[PDB]
Amino acid sequence: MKGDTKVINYLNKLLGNELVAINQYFLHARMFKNWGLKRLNDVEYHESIDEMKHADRYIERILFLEGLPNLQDLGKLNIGEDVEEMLRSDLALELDGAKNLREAIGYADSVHDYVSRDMMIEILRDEEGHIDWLETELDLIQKMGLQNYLQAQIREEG
Amino acid sequence: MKGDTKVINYLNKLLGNELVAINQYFLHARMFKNWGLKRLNDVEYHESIDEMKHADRYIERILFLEGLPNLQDLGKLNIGEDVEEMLRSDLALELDGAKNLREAIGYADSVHDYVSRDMMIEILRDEEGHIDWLETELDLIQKMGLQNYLQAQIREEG
Amino acid sequence: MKGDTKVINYLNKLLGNELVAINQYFLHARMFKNWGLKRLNDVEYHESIDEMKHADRYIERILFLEGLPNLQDLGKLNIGEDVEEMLRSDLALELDGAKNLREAIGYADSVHDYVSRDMMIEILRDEEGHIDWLETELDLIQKMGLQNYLQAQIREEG
Amino acid sequence: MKGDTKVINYLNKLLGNELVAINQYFLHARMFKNWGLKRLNDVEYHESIDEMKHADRYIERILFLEGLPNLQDLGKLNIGEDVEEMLRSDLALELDGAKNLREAIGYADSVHDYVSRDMMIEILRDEEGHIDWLETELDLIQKMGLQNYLQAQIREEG
Amino acid sequence: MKGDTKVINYLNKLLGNELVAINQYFLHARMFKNWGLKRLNDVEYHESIDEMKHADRYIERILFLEGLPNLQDLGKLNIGEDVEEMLRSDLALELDGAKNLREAIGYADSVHDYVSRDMMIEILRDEEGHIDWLETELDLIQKMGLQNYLQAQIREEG
Amino acid sequence: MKGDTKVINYLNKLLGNELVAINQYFLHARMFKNWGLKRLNDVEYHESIDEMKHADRYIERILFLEGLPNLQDLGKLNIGEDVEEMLRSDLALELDGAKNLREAIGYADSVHDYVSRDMMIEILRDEEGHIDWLETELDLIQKMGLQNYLQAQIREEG
Amino acid sequence: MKGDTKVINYLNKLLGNELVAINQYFLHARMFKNWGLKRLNDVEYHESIDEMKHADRYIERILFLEGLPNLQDLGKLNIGEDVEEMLRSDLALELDGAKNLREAIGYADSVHDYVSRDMMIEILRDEEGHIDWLETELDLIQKMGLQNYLQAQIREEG
Ligand code: HEM
Ligand code: HEM
Ligand code: HEM
Ligand code: HEM
Ligand SMILES: [Fe+3]
Ligand SMILES: [Fe+3]
Ligand SMILES: [Fe+3]
Ligand SMILES: [Fe+3]
Ligand SMILES: [Fe+3]
Ligand SMILES: [Fe+3]
Ligand SMILES: [Fe+3]
Ligand SMILES: [Fe+3]
Ligand SMILES: [Fe+3]
Ligand SMILES: [Fe+3]
Ligand SMILES: [Fe+3]
Ligand SMILES: [Fe+3]
Ligand SMILES: [Fe+3]
Ligand SMILES: [Fe+3]
Repeated sequence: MKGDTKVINYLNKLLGNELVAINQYFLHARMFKNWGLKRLNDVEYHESIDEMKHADRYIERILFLEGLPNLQDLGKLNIGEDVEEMLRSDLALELDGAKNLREAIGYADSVHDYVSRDMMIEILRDEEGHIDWLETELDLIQKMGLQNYLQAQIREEG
Repeated sequence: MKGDTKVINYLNKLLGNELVAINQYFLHARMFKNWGLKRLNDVEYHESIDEMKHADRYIERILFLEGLPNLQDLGKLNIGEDVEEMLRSDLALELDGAKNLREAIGYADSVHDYVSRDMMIEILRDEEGHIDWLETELDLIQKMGLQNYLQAQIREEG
Repeated sequence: MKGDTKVINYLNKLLGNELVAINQYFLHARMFKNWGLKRLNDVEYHESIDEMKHADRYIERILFLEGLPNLQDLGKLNIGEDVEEMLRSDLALELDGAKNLREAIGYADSVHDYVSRDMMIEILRDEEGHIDWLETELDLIQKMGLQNYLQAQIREEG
Repeated sequence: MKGDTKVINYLNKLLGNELVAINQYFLHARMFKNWGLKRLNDVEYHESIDEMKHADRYIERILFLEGLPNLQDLGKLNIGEDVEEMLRSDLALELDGAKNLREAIGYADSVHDYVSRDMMIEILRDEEGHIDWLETELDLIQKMGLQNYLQAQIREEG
Repeated sequence: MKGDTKVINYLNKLLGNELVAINQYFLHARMFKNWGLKRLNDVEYHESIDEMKHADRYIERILFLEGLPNLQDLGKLNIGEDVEEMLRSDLALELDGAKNLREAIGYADSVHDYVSRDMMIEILRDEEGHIDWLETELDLIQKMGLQNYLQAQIREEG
Repeated sequence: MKGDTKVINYLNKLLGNELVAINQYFLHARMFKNWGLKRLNDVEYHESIDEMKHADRYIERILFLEGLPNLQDLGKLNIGEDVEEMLRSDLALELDGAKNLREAIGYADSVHDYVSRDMMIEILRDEEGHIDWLETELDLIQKMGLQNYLQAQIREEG
Repeated sequence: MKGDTKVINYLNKLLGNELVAINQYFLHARMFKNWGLKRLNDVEYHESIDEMKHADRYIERILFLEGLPNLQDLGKLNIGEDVEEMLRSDLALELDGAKNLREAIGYADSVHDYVSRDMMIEILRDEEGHIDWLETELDLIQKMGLQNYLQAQIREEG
């Protein structure tokens, strides 16, 4: 079904966001794993998979809309060589993505692409979940100090 | 069954106590949850529910006694913006409630409202449980430091 | 995540609505129970619990949004000393709440707080359920007369 | 298999009858449901589905007979704004349908379309079931009064 | 609960759309079945049932909104005497329905009938599913030719 | 129980029809099987068995009616050396049988042998099933071509 | 454990190969899915996941070797707007990857990085599997024609 060009563009933009998150989240995860921070690996890993699913949703939607998914262009990744830096990177990435989503959502509404709008709101709902988690962890680092915090990541959370 | 006016008054007073505890305990719980202190959330939550049950007991008793439950008037809540402050608030709230209970109990005895008396003693038994827990937790914060204590609240206690 | 001030205000307003419903619905329930109207007790009770859940959703959202939940200020409760009066009170309360919701929803949309918007729409969906139920019951009182209607409430609906 | 034109015509006529019943029965059902008359909703609903099945039988038979099912032309629906009026409408609708069936059956016999005849007799058997139920219900309203009758429709019949 | 007149009108319009789809989808299904195209029968049948459910949702909503469902007026059906023609008819019907939905949705938003809006978006979500399916099938007819395509419909898809 | 002579005669005539169908259907089946057309073998086989059952019904009825079943006289079989020819043979055979049935049925009615009549109508119901299937298959051969059609007969239809 | 720089470089190169395959394979998959070619979707999807796993193996190895995984730089993707073109693209991609692997393997051997060598040989073993499948499929398109081939991709292979 032919979709709005501007909409399809937003979709690809959003898809681009996910593609970046996938890679960042995944690398961070294995870095945590490499460092022996199992708890953190599990989390990041999971979040990474969620972005993979969000991306799949985007790709399928664009395709349905008879558009062309853009997986070629990859945005800048901001790794970080320490736990807090990494969490702060993700956070920043998430905040930006949310920013784009809200813009895209408002647009879909005006062009009456309600099915795309709803999809994005669902994804936004998820993103805000990643946001909360990341902020809460960052706050804990500060509250209990890094050494205790890291001690808390060595074992998998049952 | 027509009950003693003075008794029904004590009941409503006690009910008022519970109504305040419900809200305080519940807010504190979600605040802990928001902060990532699962263990603390679970506890506060549970205690909050206990208050809700106590209140139900009160409401039903007053109604049986052909009185009028008072849910309109809500006492002052003392939140607190930090773990210890919050626990200290609850503690203070609990101590006061107990104080009222003892007064109410002694009164019910004199007016021969033994069934109300026994109910209140049961509830008192519970409250003192809340008291012990609270004191114990406050003592622990002091004993191991806040950073270790907080670190201990992150995971739910299986 | 820092949220829109105006939004957080609406949230607390809505939370205030629920807090009132919780108390009204709960008292009415036990009043019905006291009167031997099991069917009615079960219903009101259930509805009361739903408002408790709606309130929890509000509290957590405000907290996430780095705002301050308001459980201190309690609106006016309108009890009623008879079945129909009570149902009419609830109805009125529900209608007002819905009115506020629609206002809040429209606002969240404009400020692009889509996740809050969606939450509220879900809650609205529920509220309208309470509305339908209450109207339908009120219509039946009139249609079969009070004596038959009350006869219909003595036993729990399987 | 090429069928008798006149027969196929009767079939479509009968199909038309069913199409009307489907809509009437279904609307009445939801109206009852809307009014809180569960027992009545269940019944009407069920009857509505039966009509849908009858229609399917008709459609398939006409098609087999290499004819053209007529779903375009919809007869007059007679709703009714009250329980008895609605039941009386259905009754009237059913009586007419039966009238047509008998005519169609007698005709199929003469043209030797025995397989169509038998099908219709089966359907007739069903319709007369709808008839009995309807009459019985109308008689009951009269016998116990509308208020008692309505009171009896609130709960689903286990 | 009294609803917006204009909204109720859109609802009935949408209901009218479904009523047409029900009949078209159902007839096409049995036509496919008559032709020995099981796979196609199953699909159309299923889709037909979905429109029946969508219609039920509409009817109940209008009723709740204290409006009058319109099942009397039936739109034009466009059958088609061949597989592709039939699929193209459905497609066209679906596209139009979606067109109406988007209009209705945008309107409900402005009048603040958020619960109706959300319902419609859900239904729209479904409709677009029918759309995708129908386009994909039409594309396959062209890609593998009719004779192979029909060969592919004789057996039920497990 | 002594039955009408003329009726018993029709019965034997009908029995004769079945005896021919049994042999034709069975031979065709194994021919299909021999050719590797499993799907077709299964079908023909099944149909062949149905004829066998029909015959049993006839034999038992005639015997009950104190008549003499005629299994000695076997009508002309029309095999055919190709799929379509075979299906066309069966079709012709079925059409004739139906023709006889209708005649027999009408007769049983006049002589008041209602139990025989009903039996025959049941059997007729079955035969028309064989008819539909046969026509449908012949239509498909034409529609998709013989090569695609044959390709579709190789595997058993699960 | 500090690893050979040149080795780590090969690893990242190989990782880069996988990153490209992930995206290409995944997009192709959903494109097939969008087109209704389930069988093809399942395959591509699976292959896409394999690439994801291979990449994970690479990332973890580089990290262990105290190197820096490179997920930022994404090679050129060659989509293709038709089934054969897509399969040919993948094939080409796979052939190149294998080419790099063999080079990397031979190198690891000389530098005595046997554990990396073995890992790569395992991955190579997998890739050659992807290769065979691809060639086989391309050969089949040619052998049976595209129309028959496509017809064979519609249903998932149980
Ligand atoms: C601060 C406002 C309140 C909040 C946020 C709240 C919240 C809750 C929640 C979330 C539940 C669990 C619901 C479920 O999962 O099914 C619950 C249960 C309950 N609440 Fe409340 N509540 C509040 C006030 C009250 C009041 C005033 C009463 C009246 C005494 C009350 C009585 C109850 C009862 C009887 C239960 C059921 C516990 C059980 O299952 O045994 N609540 N509440
Ligand atoms: C007034 C319009 C109609 C409405 C509102 C309606 C509604 C429904 C609903 C809600 C169901 C149950 C679906 C489920 O839960 O899976 C159903 C089933 C069904 N309907 Fe309809 N329908 C309508 C018209 C028709 C027509 C015209 C036909 C064609 C004869 C038809 C044929 C069927 C059939 C065959 C079933 C399946 C029953 C079974 O499971 O055996 N309906 N309908
Ligand atoms: C042309 C000669 C016939 C052949 C080659 C034939 C073949 C068969 C075969 C292979 C079976 C399945 C046996 C099994 O696997 O259990 C069967 C079943 C049967 N046959 Fe025949 N048959 C013939 C004639 C007849 C006749 C003349 C009758 C009498 C009416 C008859 C009545 C039956 C019955 C009642 C069954 C059991 C059906 C069931 O499974 O419920 N057959 N036949
Ligand atoms: C083109 C971008 C990508 C897409 C669209 C994508 C998509 C997916 C999807 C949909 C799943 C299944 C999720 C589930 O159902 O739970 C998955 C699994 C997975 N992905 Fe990705 N992915 C992409 C890139 C990557 C990358 C770069 C990596 C890093 C090497 C990766 C690693 C994984 C892993 C390890 C799994 C789990 C497989 C298992 O369960 O064993 N993915 N992917
Ligand atoms: Fe995401
Ligand atoms: Fe995210
Ligand atoms: Fe208490
Ligand atoms: Fe307490
Ligand atoms: Fe609520
Ligand atoms: Fe409510
Ligand atoms: Fe009927
Ligand atoms: Fe009927
Ligand atoms: Fe629909
Ligand atoms: Fe549709
Ligand atoms: Fe037979
Ligand atoms: Fe036969
Ligand atoms: Fe690989
Ligand atoms: Fe590969």
